[PDB]
Amino acid sequence: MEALSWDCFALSLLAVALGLGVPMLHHLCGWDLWYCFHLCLAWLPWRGRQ
Repeated sequence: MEALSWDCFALSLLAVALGLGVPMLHHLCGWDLWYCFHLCLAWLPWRGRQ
């Protein structure tokens, strides 16, 4: 498990969970403009970039 270490896996997961959850939940208890863009962007058929 050299290339794929667990110690680095866990910490890596928290970075994504909190990194994405922070802004995802921030909208719940923190109204902002980003929510507007994310709203329409999420409704889109295929978000991302052309």
